[PDB]
Amino acid sequence: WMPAYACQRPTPLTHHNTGLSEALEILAEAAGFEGSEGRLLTFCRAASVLKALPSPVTTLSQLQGLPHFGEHSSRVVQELLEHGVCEEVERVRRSERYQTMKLFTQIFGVGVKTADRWYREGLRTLDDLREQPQKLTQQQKAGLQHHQDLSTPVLRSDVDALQQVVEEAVGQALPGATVTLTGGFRRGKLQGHDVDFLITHPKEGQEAGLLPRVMCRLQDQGLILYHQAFERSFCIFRLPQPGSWKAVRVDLVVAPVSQFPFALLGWTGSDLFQRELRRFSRKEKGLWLNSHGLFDPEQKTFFQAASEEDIFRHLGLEYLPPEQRNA
DNA sequence: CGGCCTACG
DNA sequence: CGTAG
DNA sequence: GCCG
Ligand SMILES: [Mn+2]
Ligand SMILES: [Mn+2]
Ligand SMILES: [Mn+2]
Ligand SMILES: [Mn+2]
Ligand SMILES: [Mn+2]
Ligand SMILES: [Mn+2]
Ligand SMILES: [Mn+2]
Ligand SMILES: [Mn+2]
Ligand SMILES: [Mn+2]
Repeated sequence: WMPAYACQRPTPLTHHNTGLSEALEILAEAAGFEGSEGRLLTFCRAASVLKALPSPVTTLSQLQGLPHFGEHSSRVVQELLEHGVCEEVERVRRSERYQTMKLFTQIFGVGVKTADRWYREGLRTLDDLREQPQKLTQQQKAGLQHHQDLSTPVLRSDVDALQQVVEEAVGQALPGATVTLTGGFRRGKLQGHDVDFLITHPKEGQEAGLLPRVMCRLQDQGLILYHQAFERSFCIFRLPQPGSWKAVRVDLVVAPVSQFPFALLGWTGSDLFQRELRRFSRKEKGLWLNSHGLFDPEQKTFFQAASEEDIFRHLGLEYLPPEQRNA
């Protein structure tokens, strides 16, 4: 019944098994902190299966036959159903290691390997890092400086204001260029950790050199707190608010129009949906997918797509709109 | 046994 | 390494 | 951790 790849099934934003999926996602995050991407992926995939089910799981029997449920994930669910808590999950939650790794990796510019080195050196708080600025890259310094604002959910009103100023700068940089909201907001999320935008021009090649021109125009309007030929810019914007301002993470991506459906698909996510789609493409169809194209390595040709629908069709998949890609 | 997405900055 | 979805 |  339930397909094994997340790209083969609809996953809505609101689902019926949050308690169970949240517990499995804690274990997935902890697996990542200990350097096991494989265990992280299994726990994420198991959590995602539960998000696609039509009803609450109330009895362990309802897991039988589900993909990515084996002995470990099933026992977590059984303990949650039988007792309301999973001892392993609670032990991870309360551990100093998990809490500190979560704190550090949430900083823009810090991943697991950096966080783990700092943990091993005895560092535990954001003030600990601030007291040792020479150990920070420029990106990390920006992430730490703006950490409180970046921990505030981004709202739709923020998205709408940012889209206007990005459209203004893009139109000043290149007439006819377009701006498309991507990321979680395109999947219907009401909040986010950032705003993602994809920029193109209908005439192939006209977008060459665009992103530096857009960045210069935003900087001159005082809108940029942090950035840095390029085609992806992971920015922090100074977003005006009533009487003040707040820092907001914004990702700006430029693609030629030939690549636009592939970039739109990749940048709309979810992260797990796209990893699963790329895995499906290669392992089941023999085709190589990324945000630039879909390559047949035996004919040595790229699939020409005019839409996301075209890509799903070439992969033999039922089309899913963005709001059903919340894997 | 090994794979686990696949790029850019 | 970091970033992205 | 699960699976091809
Ligand atoms: Mn439902
Ligand atoms: Mn186990
Ligand atoms: Mn028990
Ligand atoms: Mn980080
Ligand atoms: Mn986003
Ligand atoms: Mn490129
Ligand atoms: Mn093995
Ligand atoms: Mn993301
Ligand atoms: Mn293992």
